[PDB]
Amino acid sequence: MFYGTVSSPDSGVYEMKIGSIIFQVASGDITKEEADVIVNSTSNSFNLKAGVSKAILECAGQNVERECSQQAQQRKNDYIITGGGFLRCKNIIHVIGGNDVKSSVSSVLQECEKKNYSSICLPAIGTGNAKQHPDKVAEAIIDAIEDFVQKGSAQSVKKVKVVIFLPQVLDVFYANMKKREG
Ligand SMILES: CNC(=O)Nc1cccc(-c2ccnc(C)n2)c1
Ligand SMILES: [Cl-]
Ligand SMILES: [Cl-]
Repeated sequence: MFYGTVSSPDSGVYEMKIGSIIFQVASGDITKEEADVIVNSTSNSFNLKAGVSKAILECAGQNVERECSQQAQQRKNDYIITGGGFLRCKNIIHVIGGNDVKSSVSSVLQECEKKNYSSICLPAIGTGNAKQHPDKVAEAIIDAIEDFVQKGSAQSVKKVKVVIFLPQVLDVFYANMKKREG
């Protein structure tokens, strides 16, 4: 009831509509992207510096690292929202890589509607240090977006892009898109 056709608008980029949202995947360095929100896949202490989290915390800078540790000591958080630091975004949302990926993406979408944001960029959450399987992660990310659209919750959010470090993981996302296509 929601899926459009899969195509390639630019070299190495693949896209399809999911209701009112354009869903895109590409390989590359997420720290070079511009979006209202960039997502970090981190540990339950919000201080992982390995895999994509290393690059995100290094490029964001020490004020963002300090925001993370300040919030982590205040309460038990499922995820935290910080400034963008020196990344090209308005906020970073730091999710726990080992948590249920569908739940994490649903939370990101809801927080972006609360701020009237239009664009999101995320990694293949959980496929690094957490060692969740890439097929299960792709299925969960796309299921979260489908549920958000089905409930009529997409109003401000218009574009969700997954920028993936390993080309072999991109291939798994593309196959999942083709399974769903209208
Ligand atoms: C959430 N997925 C990952 O963390 N995946 C993953 C796997 C292997 C390496 C990297 C990575 C990314 C940027 N910088 C560096 C030094 N390493 C990322
Ligand atoms: Cl991870
Ligand atoms: Cl990734």
